[PDB]
Amino acid sequence: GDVEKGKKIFIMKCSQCHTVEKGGKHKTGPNLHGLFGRKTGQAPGYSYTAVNKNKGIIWGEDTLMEYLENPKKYIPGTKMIFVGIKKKEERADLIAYLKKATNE
Ligand code: HEC
Repeated sequence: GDVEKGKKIFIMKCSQCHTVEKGGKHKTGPNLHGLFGRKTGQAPGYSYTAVNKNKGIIWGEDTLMEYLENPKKYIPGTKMIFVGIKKKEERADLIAYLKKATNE
C-alpha cells in the first residue's frame, strides 16, 4: 500500500482521536504505537471498553482490514465512534502507513 496516502487518510480520519508515535499521548482513543502483533486492549494506561479489552484478536494487516471497514460490527459496543472506511484501497494504504508509523 501507499504510506503517503495512508498518512493523509490517517491525518484526516483518525488523528483527532489517535496518535501513533512512541510515547504519544492518549486522546479520545488510545496511542497506537506497537499495535501490530498485539492483542486488542493493550495500549498501556488506556481504559478500554470491556468489549475492546476482551475481543481477543491480534492486530495486524488482515484484522485491521476487517475492523476499519465497520468498527462497531467487528466489536459491538466499542466506544470508537467511526463509521468505517468502505474502499479496500484506502484501508490498505492506511494500514501500510500504520505498519510503518506504529513501528517507527
Ligand atoms: C482512523 C480510521 C482510525 C483508526 C485507524 C483507528 N481509530 Fe480508533 N478508537 C477510538 C476509541 C475511543 C477507541 C477505544 C475503543 C474501545 O475501547 O471500545 C479506539 C480504538 C481503536 C483501535 C483498537 C486499539 C486497541 O488497542 O485495541 C484501533 C486499531 C483504532 N482505534 C484505529 C476513537 C476514535 C475516534 C474518535 C471519534 C476516531 C475518529 C478514531 N478512533 C479513528 C480511528
